[PDB]
Amino acid sequence: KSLPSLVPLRIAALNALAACNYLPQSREKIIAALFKALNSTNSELQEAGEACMRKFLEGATIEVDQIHTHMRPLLMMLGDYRSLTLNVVNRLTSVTRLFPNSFND
Repeated sequence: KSLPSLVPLRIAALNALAACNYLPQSREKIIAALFKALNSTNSELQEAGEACMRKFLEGATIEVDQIHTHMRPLLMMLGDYRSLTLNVVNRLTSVTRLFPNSFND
């Protein structure tokens, strides 16, 4: 209740989640949590949100299905131009910078 921002606590939690890559059974969940943070509207969380995902991928791997399912909301607002914004475009470039093969022509 006394945290000015509460962001620093969230940031470090992802890193603890990311370091848990070596456990396979956990991957099904921590992957989902990372992606939700990866899409977090908070830009500072977004920056570390994708950075932690990179650390997780070093000790694990990600397929198209999880990307497609997790990033599904991102593809929803792709119909209308005005849906994109300062951070949404940042999220788009952030997601493609890793596992780039997800997106195509």
